Amino acid sequence: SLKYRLVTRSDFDGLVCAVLLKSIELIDDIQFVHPKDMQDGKVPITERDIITNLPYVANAHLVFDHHHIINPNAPSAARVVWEHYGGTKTFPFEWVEMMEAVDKSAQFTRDEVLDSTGWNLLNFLMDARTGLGRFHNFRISNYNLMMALIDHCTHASIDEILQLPDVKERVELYRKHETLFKEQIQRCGKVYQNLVLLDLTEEETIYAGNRFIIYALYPQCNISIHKMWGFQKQNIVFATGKSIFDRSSRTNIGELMLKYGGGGHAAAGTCQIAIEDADRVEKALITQINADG
Amino acid sequence: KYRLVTRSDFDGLVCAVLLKSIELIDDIQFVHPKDMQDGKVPITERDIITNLPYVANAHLVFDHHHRPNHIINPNAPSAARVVWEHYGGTKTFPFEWVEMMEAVDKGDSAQFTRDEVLDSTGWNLLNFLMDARTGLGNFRISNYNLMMALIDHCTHASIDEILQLPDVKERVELYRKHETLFKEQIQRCGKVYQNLVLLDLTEEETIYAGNRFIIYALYPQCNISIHKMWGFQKQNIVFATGKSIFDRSSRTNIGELMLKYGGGGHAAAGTCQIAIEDADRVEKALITQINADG
Ligand SMILES: [Mn+2]
Ligand SMILES: [Mn+2]
Repeated sequence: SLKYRLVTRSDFDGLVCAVLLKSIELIDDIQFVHPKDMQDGKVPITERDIITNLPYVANAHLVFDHHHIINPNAPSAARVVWEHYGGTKTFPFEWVEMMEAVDKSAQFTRDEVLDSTGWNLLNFLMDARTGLGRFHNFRISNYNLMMALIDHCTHASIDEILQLPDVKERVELYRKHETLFKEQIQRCGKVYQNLVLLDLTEEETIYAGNRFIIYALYPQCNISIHKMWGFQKQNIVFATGKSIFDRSSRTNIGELMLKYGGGGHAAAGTCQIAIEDADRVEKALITQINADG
Repeated sequence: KYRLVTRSDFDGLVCAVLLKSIELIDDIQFVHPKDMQDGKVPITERDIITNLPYVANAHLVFDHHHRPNHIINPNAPSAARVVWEHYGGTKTFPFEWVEMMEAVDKGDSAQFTRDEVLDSTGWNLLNFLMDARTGLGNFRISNYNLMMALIDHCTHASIDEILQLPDVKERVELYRKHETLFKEQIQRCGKVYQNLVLLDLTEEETIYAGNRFIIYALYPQCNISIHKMWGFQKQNIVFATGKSIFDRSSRTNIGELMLKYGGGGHAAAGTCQIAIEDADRVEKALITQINADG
């Protein structure tokens, strides 16, 4: 009879964790929190709490992490939960594809992220960074959809899940926007050797699309720059990222962005440039990135 | 006849109406100042430019910002007003268009009352509908082509009739619903710190379209605002700071304040992008300094 409250991050790893713990009748409550709120001590944690994918708290019932049951060679916290409770000894065979999807450190194929299907599609359309929620108010909120998906994934297949009204509404918008985003990219993307530059600053609309589309469409580039309007078109934002499909870029992006008052880490960064300087800085970025290879 | 090169804003629309009404133009091209400045726009002697940086080869250049083809009045509140006065005012143009002209003269100076920017009507509504910074743009027709239907219609229909055109009415309905949700989230997510309102939108799933003066109209006791928002793909945090158009008393030089954090702007508006791990420190530092400035 005794059940626990899941405390986790609002992401695909957290959804899958909740699906697994709910399926074995182990949780009856869930609470999505920000990692730094956990680190700062704003989330009260009791011995009736299960924590996944968050920093360790001593008085919790169980803590699953992957960066107290920890496997740092597991690609996700869900995988730790999976293997800890038996895997397919405990869970339906159909969920191996769920586990495959949650485990993707970004080990996707280019094909997988173009016109995505199954669990990958569910993952991308729920991810805040895909931007579905920026671009539309749906029938119900993404928070309330995540909540409802937990129990429905316990007794429905992925193809049925994708047919649910509140999901299929998001699927249709995701499909429409992806098509328009890809034609936008074909109109606005310019290749410079190893770098694809996507100049959006002359487009009326930007479209939602998952964050791997641009890399999948230029498999010969190992780095991208998005050139975009900043807030209320007051300045120009350059966002630079390395390709998950060609990981060979020698640019340290964080250090490069630093020269222009921005930041980031080795594989991703941004900077913000005044309008009268943006052409000069674009040429300089391109020159430097081409020199790096 | 000539080609008009202008911005896709209300000023540009009114300029096209005036020049079309005296049979001076038969094509139009919408561009942003940065493309003119960067030399990306082919300008020829068949072109009339309004409300854009001067480019040398044009037939005429109408400007109101602080040689013989350059018709500049740095004290005019819009380039449409320069056009209006250059071609003779109410002799040349219907005297009934003075209302349209009154509305277009409010834009760059943002000389609005609080009640004009909330639940807007008439020409003010059209202005905010067409302002890219309102954020409205998946409609039947692009904002480009709507601007074209609007140029013709403004030459012969009334503002009330125009707001009932199907392609306009569909934008109006969206604007009204988004403004309702915007005002709700601005009032629930804003926190006043003496002269400043800080609008923390980082936990909203959706940021709704609204004209850029609503926030100041909901916090009339504040002379300055900060929007705290997610940057690109939630990779960092954006702070966008702006002075109020209703209480113009803020003593902060915003552009110089943002410069310390790798951003910039001018005295009255600016932004910066901050690492997630630095956002709490920079938020408090911005508030402290703005509060010390008054
Ligand atoms: Mn993790
Ligand atoms: Mn102007």
